[PDB]
Amino acid sequence: VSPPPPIADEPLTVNTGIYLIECYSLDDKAETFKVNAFLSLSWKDRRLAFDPVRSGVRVKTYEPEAIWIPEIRFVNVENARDADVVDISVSPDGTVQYLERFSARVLSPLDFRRYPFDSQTLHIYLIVRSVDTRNIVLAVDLEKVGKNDDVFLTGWDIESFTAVVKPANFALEDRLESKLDYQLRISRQYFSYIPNIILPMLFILFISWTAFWSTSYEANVTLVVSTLIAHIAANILVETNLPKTPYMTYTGAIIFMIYLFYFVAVIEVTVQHYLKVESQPARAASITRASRIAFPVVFLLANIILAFLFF
Amino acid sequence: VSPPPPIADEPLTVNTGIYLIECYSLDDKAETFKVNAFLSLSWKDRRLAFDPVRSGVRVKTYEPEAIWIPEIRFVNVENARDADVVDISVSPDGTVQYLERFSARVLSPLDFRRYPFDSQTLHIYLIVRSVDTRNIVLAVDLEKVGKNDDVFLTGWDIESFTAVVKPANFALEDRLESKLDYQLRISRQYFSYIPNIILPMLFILFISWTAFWSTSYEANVTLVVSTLIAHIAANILVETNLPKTPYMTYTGAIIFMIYLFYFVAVIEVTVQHYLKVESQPARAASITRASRIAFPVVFLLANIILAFLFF
Amino acid sequence: VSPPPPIADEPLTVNTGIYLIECYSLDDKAETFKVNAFLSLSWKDRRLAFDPVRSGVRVKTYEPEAIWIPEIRFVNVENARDADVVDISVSPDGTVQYLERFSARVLSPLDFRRYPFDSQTLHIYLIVRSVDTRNIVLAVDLEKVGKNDDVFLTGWDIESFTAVVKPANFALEDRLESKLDYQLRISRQYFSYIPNIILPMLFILFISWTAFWSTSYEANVTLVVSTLIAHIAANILVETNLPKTPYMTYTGAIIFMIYLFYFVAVIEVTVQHYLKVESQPARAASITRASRIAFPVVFLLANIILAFLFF
Amino acid sequence: VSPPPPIADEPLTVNTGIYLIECYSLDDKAETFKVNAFLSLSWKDRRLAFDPVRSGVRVKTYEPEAIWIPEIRFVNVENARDADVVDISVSPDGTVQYLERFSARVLSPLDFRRYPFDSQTLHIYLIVRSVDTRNIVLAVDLEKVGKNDDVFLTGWDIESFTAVVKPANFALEDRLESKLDYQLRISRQYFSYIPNIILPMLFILFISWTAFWSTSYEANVTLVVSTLIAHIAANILVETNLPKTPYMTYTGAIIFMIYLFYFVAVIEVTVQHYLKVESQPARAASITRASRIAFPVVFLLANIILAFLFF
Amino acid sequence: VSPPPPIADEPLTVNTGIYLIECYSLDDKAETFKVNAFLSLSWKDRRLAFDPVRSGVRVKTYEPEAIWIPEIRFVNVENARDADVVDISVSPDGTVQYLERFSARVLSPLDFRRYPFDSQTLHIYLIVRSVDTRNIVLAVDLEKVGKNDDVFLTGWDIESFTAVVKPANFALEDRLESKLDYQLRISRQYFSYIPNIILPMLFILFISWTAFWSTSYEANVTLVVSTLIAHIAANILVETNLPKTPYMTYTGAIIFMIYLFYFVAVIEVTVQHYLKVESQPARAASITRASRIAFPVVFLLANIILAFLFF
Ligand SMILES: [Cl-]
Ligand SMILES: [Cl-]
Ligand SMILES: [Cl-]
Ligand SMILES: [Cl-]
Ligand SMILES: [Cl-]
Ligand code: NA
Ligand code: NA
Ligand code: NA
Ligand code: NA
Ligand code: NA
Ligand code: NA
Repeated sequence: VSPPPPIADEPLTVNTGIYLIECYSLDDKAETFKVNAFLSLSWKDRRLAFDPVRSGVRVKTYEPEAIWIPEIRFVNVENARDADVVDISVSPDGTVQYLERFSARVLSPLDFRRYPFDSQTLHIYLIVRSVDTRNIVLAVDLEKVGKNDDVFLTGWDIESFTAVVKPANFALEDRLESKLDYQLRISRQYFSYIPNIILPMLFILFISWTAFWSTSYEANVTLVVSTLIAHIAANILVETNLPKTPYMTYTGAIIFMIYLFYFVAVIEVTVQHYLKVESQPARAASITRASRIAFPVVFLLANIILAFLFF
Repeated sequence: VSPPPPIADEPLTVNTGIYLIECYSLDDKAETFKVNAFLSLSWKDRRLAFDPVRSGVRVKTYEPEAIWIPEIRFVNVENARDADVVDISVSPDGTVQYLERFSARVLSPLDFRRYPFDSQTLHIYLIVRSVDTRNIVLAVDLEKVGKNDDVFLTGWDIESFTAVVKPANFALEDRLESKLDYQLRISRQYFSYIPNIILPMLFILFISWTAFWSTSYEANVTLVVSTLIAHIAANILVETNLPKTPYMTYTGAIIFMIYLFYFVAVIEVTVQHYLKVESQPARAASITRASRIAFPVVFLLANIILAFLFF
Repeated sequence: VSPPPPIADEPLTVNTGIYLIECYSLDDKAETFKVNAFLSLSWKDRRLAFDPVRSGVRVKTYEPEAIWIPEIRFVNVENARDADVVDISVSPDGTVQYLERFSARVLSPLDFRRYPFDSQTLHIYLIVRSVDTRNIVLAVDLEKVGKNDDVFLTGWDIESFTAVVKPANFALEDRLESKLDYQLRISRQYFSYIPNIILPMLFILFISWTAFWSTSYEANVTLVVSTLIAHIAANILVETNLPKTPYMTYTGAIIFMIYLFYFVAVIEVTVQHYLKVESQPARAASITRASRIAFPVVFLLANIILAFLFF
Repeated sequence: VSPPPPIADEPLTVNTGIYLIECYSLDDKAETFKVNAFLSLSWKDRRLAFDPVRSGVRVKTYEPEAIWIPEIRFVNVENARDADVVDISVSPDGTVQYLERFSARVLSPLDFRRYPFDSQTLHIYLIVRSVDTRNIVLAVDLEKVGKNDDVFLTGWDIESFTAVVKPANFALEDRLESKLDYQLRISRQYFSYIPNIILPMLFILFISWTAFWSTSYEANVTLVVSTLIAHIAANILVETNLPKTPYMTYTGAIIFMIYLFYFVAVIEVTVQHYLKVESQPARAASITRASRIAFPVVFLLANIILAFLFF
Repeated sequence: VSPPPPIADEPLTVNTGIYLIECYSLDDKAETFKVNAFLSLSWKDRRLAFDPVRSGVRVKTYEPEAIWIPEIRFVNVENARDADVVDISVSPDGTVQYLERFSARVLSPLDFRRYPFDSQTLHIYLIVRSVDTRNIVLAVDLEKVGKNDDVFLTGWDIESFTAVVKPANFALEDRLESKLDYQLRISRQYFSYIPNIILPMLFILFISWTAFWSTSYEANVTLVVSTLIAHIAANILVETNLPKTPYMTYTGAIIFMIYLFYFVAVIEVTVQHYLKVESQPARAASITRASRIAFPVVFLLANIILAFLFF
């Protein structure tokens, strides 16, 4: 229970694979997701080599404690993975085949710039630290990388699960570490956002614009202030499903812009009333008639500009 | 502590059974449920054969570490099950009878299309992977599949708990896997939705239609905008109890449609005021009188169409 | 470490007791409660008998691993109990006295029909499964059933903690099972519901009835619609503290009924305005004056009927 | 291992001490708090005595499994404490000095009568049960009772951490039990309640009283009903931070009383409008002018009475 | 497995290092954060010294149970850290190099005075208690203190991770204790607060000031009372993201001040209506015209004063 000795001076290659069984709990605010998968490991340990003829077997099954196993860890996990060894098999030439089933909570940053029309690349970083005896390097066995067809992540479409085959080798506390990047590509199912948030938010805004066909200040004040309050409710609802970002987001940009439209509508309603009281309704009529065209036109142009800047 | 040897070349059959003791925490948003049950396992291990005359006893009792036990796992769990072995009984021929009590979280997708008048089939998948010495296959002992009479899932009716007797045998990462599908059929108790959400939502909508018997624009604006805000509160309440779906739901369809009715009622109230101010009340009167019939009639027809498309 | 052998063919009687130390976290929505208690067990093991005059020792203290202990479990628990053995004492005749302190999360259905004036019977079901060597039956030692005087369940009065002395003996998966029912009787402290929910809800309803002393349609619309919105807020608040039931609760019935009163008040306010506009105020005056008496009278009678149907 | 034998017939005295390292998560609704502390224990075990000269050591260190250690438990904990033994030192006469660091979630009832100007005495109850061989009694070593200077409980001032030196000795399940009461005295930091809840609540109430300087019924209805809704929001906010109590609380009393003031203000606004419509404004003017003085005066007197009854 | 003996009388120096791998869950209300890191320890044990010439090995690898390891703990953790030993290496002179990967929930108070433009110094306190055989003192190996480049704390900028090299040596329960202070300096990303909370809050306040260009009391009452309610919603939203502090926060001060502006605006709207009704509109006009300048000017000056007092 020391590492396999090198024949010359070569690093020990540990072949890896991850096969996804379950994907769940993608938490946008926490920027975490839970995973249940198979982790497969393979390496050459000559001390375990045997003759098939003499032994009368083509495979040898060991218990984890009986042999040397590389200390493989995940970089971006909350706590160490919950793992259960499934099988350890040794071929006559000492080729070890290790299989474990694990569950882990993974930290992986999300880009919310295009929310809710966003795509993400979730990462699972595999790592191994070298020992004083020898250097350990990781490799990808593409034959053992995959996912169950039933793997579903509520509210998302799973595109692919692949591995960057070339490890990132680097020094950490005067020892070599070898890191692999497993990538889960997902795209958000934006469907439900349209009848639940986007269209209700547009309906209340268009309702505030009916004030441009009314001379009644008291009815106008009621129309614009009431719909503004409903917009505040939606702003609060949206920001509870999202983390605080150093950058602007598409939904955040639209929500912010709609406040400007409420603010300018209040100015218009105030200006209209003021002129009416001052016995200059001809003026007030010109501003109100212009507003009927200006507000939807500027709203459409501003949305085209925003969609262009974000997509 | 290697698998039982084959007399010829056949696979080792592991007979299974699940007996439900408790069902709790059906989380609609998470699409999970918690289960507390008996897991029974049975297989022949002739290496454990004994003479009752020599050993004195008619049945031998073993500790899990003393004998070979098949590595049975659940596919769709969050974490590995919490299990406590209740008994391991070995009969003279070598037939093992294994009993454990376990608790587990189960991932099982839910179809919300007909919510809150929906039924679900929850799944518990049992799996075993084959070893090199021999192939292991799962079977259902129907005599050991069941549920306690007191098993209750708050807000649901439990219909049945059965197993698909034919396992799904397939290759996974160059070894055989034998999978069993245990199905828990449940139907939602829709009762409470009627006095708590459906009737309050209808009352506020009918209250907005009183604007069709009023010429007072300022009272009308108050009626339609205030009831709209109450509808937004209900929309938010409903969407918090449900996950985001790539498809429309019945409740979601009705909630969305009721916005259209509020939006068209605002148009009517605006059109009515505009004509009144323009000294054309005869027109306004014709539109308002038509609206008194059109709004409830189109609401009833649209609901018949929706109920038909969903049920 | 096999069960004690029978002198004739009799079942092994395991005397039980539960002494409550702490009661906490009664979750109405989850229908669970947490418990911290002593579990006492007593049975005869003749293999462990000793001479009192020869040994000098009146009692012998064993470690759990040194002797046979019955596998006692709880039926209605989320997960297996967290237990710590306190003492194991053997008397000369071989009578074993076992004591453990445990904590567990218990599933126990609640009847919300009379909420918040409801009483509940929480259950803790003890169970033992018979072995092939012999049948194990449970009994209650009333001397070892009780609760600490300081045991408090926030928002509830603890009435009694008793056990149904006769076990439920039945066959489960071809073996005998012996089940005991420990009952914790509690009654809800309804006090706080009166100044926090009931009286505020009545105040807003009575405020809507001031519309029956007003001819101002615009003020009336404001009175009835605003108070209705406040009632919706209370409806939502109440239903968050309760699970969804396939029956009406007492509070649910009152909350539902108050909607009818708001709906009929809107009809009255509409009818009054319509007649006034139609130059028939004498009529409107008769309906409004009748409403001043009818609304409080029908509200009182409907509440007497509801209280009678529920209590 | 067995308890230390008595020289005569005396009970074994176990000297105790608790040194607080961290205090966190005081949950008002749950009436729990989390603690991280040192637990020190000391007792004489003659069997472990040694001569310093022939040993060459003035102190002897032991592993917990090597010697007898009293089974000390906490009464008012959710689950058994998470403990790690730090040191076990034996002096020549066999005086054992035990030290462990533990973490526990403690149940301790809170008196909310004077909230948010309340003080609490949190308890940590230490207990030991007697064995058949001998009686075990607890004592306090005041030299080993204390707290780290950095111990902070968010939202509270920590006054003292002391122990009631005389244990409560009593019989439980036919064995004697020795209980110690460790008391943590804390006082609530009421500061934030003034600008966040108290003053905003007073501002909206005073805003409703502007209706006593207005003859406009429509504006008055808007003033009193809108501010009432804001008061309902604060009532809901406050009751979410508190458990349901069988007794009234100070904040609860004020919140309830403010509803009466809203209810009576609506009566006044109604009475004023009714008289105005009946062509008796002289009367209405007398009631409104009286209300301008009566409402603030009765509000001040009622608050003096409440503060007196509660403090 | 006793501590290394001193050559003279010197304390044992344990060199420490923490290398951050993950930072997550900075909870403002709980004043906690979770950390995943490497903990490195180094000390001399002469009993483990060997000859490198005759051994042919430069380093010897040990299992934690095979050698003496100092009991290092964290002061400000909720529960004991979850640790996994990575490596133990011994140099020929007997210098031990210990490496573990751990995860822990850390308690560290936060200063909210300047929120959301605040910076924090999070602490991780390392501690060791001296043994009876010898005094243990901690030191910092700056070569083994650091953080992964990918370390991200959502909503924060990570400035530095350093250690105070001089330990705090002190007596605690009649033994020496050696404490090290590891400091993680972070600054809040205030960006999102501007379009989500600050600007919406300013827009509603400016909307209330349009009442200074209106003579309509009923419209004015609607403007000031409706926006006040929206301000209450924001006050509640902000105080849910923050703990209760015995001091004013910057945001808390602004939120409180904005209430005064609403309260004085209601006084103005009331005074204006009263004078008009009293047939003194010339006066009312002078107060309203002054208010148009006074309200924005006093708001700007008060904000300059507040920003100055807090920054
Ligand atoms: Cl890991
Ligand atoms: Cl499993
Ligand atoms: Cl159990
Ligand atoms: Cl304990
Ligand atoms: Cl620690
Ligand atoms: Na190994
Ligand atoms: Na086995
Ligand atoms: Na045993
Ligand atoms: Na011991
Ligand atoms: Na050690
Ligand atoms: Na109004």
